[PDB]
Amino acid sequence: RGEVEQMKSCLRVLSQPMPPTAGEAEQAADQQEREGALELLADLCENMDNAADFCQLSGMHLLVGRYLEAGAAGLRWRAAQLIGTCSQNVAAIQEQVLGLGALRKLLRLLDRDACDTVRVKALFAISCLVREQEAGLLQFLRLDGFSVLMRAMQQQVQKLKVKSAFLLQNLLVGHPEHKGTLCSMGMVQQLVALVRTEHSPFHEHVLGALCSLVTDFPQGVRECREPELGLEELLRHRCQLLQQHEEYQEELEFCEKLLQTCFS
Repeated sequence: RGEVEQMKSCLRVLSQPMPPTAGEAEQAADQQEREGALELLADLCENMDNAADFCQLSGMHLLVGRYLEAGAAGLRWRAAQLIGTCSQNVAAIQEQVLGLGALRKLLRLLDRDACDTVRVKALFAISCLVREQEAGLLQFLRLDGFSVLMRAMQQQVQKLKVKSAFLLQNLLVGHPEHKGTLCSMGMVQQLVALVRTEHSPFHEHVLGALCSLVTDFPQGVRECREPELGLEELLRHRCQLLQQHEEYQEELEFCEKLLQTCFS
C-alpha cells in the first residue's frame, strides 16, 4: 500500500513548528509543504479506515488545535475540508471531533473568515458533524449556529448562501423538535426577508425551511400570518412566477403548501 507511511510522513510535516525567523520564500515554501501534506491526507482519508487511523494517530487533535486557526487561509480551508472528509461517513469520528471543540472554531471560520473558501469548507465540516449527531446539533444551537447560517444566507456570495440554506432546510427536516426555538428566534421573519430578495436558486431551500416551520406547528403558522410580514402577497406572486416552469416545481410546491397551510 504505502498509506500508513504517507499518513505518518504528512503528520510529521504538519507537526513541525512554524519556522521562527523566516523570509518570504522560506515562509511560502513551508506553507506549500503543509498544504501538500493536508491534500495527501485528504486523498488517504476518503477511505473510512484511513480516516479512523488518522484519528487514532491524533490527527484531529492537530487540525482542531493548530490548523483551523492557522494564519494562512490555504491551511485553514484544507484543515476544515479534511475534518469534513474524515467525519462525513463515520459516527465515531464525528463524536471525537465534536469532543475536541471543533464546532466553535468552525462556526467562527464560517461567520468571520476573510476567505470565502475557508467559509465554504467550514460549512462543509459543520454539516458533517451536525446532521446525523443529536449532541452536535444541540451544541450547534447553544453556539448560535442558526444565526451564523442566517448571516451566511444574508451575505453576497451565492455558493455559500445556497449551501447554508440547504443545510438549514436539512436540519429542520431531520430535527423538527427545534421548530419552537427557531420560531422564537424570529426565523420566520428572517427567512421571509430572504424570500423578498431577487429570485434565485437558494429561494427553494429558504421556502422549504419555512414549510418545515409551519408543518403541524401552530406557532409557525401564527408567525407566517402576522399582518406586517406580508407573506401571503409574496407567496402568491411567487406562485404565478413559477407555475409554468417545470424546473421550479419544488419551490412552487413549498409556496403552495405554505398558502394551503397558512392562508386557507
